[PDB]
Amino acid sequence: AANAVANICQATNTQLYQLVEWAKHIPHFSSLPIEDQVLLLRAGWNELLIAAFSHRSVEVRDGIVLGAGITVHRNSAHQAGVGTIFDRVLTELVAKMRDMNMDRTELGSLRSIILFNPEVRGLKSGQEVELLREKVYAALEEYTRVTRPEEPGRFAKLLLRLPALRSIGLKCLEHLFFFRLIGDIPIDTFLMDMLG
Repeated sequence: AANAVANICQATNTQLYQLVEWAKHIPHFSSLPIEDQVLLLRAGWNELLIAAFSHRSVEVRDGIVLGAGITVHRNSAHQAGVGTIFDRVLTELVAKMRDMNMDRTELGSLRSIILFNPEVRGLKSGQEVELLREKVYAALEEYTRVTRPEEPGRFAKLLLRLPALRSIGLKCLEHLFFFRLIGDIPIDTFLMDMLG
């Protein structure tokens, strides 16, 4: 009962389910075959999740928000053994998104680009995946054109977050599942449960 606080499994389950639901609600995603969908999600969930989280972590300092009440800080991350990736995320994404005042539709567009990846193996409708990504490209360029008419180089500046998300997404896969470690911090701060 003291470590029945593995509910975080169900929290991350909620998060993943919501990744799936987000993908499904992305235009033209549910139109392509199911095998392709599964392959795309399986190949992209890291970069997608870190993009969302890092965009959420703009309003906080030296931390990454993960969901309901979870906010991983730098100390906890370094203690988890992934302080490098944490700082990297904080510097090249959270910082960047904050400085650019990057909105949720731009983020949605970039994540749409990540999701629609024609380079993944076993893809049946590879070409179809590719010219949906190109649609996202055009739509995004139009968006940056009409929303930031005085920032002509903003499109490329959005697109430049992608290789960073790639490098970091490859460095995650020294798995940042190291924050299951939350599973036993609620209990530790429930032992020193006091001094309200």
